[PDB]
Amino acid sequence: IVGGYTCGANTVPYQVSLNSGYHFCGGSLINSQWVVSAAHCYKSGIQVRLGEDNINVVEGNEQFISASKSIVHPSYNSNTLNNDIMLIKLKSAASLNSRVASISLPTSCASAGTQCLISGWGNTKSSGTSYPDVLKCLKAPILSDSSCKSAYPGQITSNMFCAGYLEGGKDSCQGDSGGPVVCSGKLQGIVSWGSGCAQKNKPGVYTKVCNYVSWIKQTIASN
Ligand SMILES: NCc1ccccc1
Ligand SMILES: [Ca+2]
Repeated sequence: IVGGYTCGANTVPYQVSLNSGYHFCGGSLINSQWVVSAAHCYKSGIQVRLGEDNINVVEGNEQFISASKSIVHPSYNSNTLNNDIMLIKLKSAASLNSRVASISLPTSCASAGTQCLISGWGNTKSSGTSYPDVLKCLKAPILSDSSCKSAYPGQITSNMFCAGYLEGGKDSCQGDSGGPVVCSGKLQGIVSWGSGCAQKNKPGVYTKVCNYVSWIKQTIASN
């Protein structure tokens, strides 16, 4: 997250870190046994880390649970990033409390102008590299589809939205991928892609979760 603020420990209780020896992507806890992330975060050998603030220090609220099954969306296209969404089943159920909690799936799609919360452990610089150890947060609005398509001609599908600031300075970044965009208490987006971080006229692009609720629910019900 570039241009954000320190969230505070366990203030984003649905945020998970995906770990393969190191943090590599975010995700969101959607019930006691399932996480949603980005398909482009797929790899074998995932441990899901719940209850994290500092990812390099054991602080006392963590739960570390290995994945039993990963399911990339049937229509994920790694060249265009269309359908950039993946479900991860935990080997055992997490213990839910105020500091580790699920986020609800949306009933309706959010409109442009809605303010959302984006969070992650990704790079904090637009030029160069600095990776934080504690969770960072950013408040950002959903942009109109027309602004999004004008920023990224030929690249925005109906399964994507833009959020952020056309003036730059505040954005998600590498290492935030897979993490949540929460608006009005519901999971509306997944950190997906963009051109660089926090550059003028190049806002972040997010997977539009409201298009996937039926697939998510059906998949959970049968796996
Ligand atoms: N600035 C959007 C973004 C998010 C994740 C990875 C790359 C770029
Ligand atoms: Ca920790």
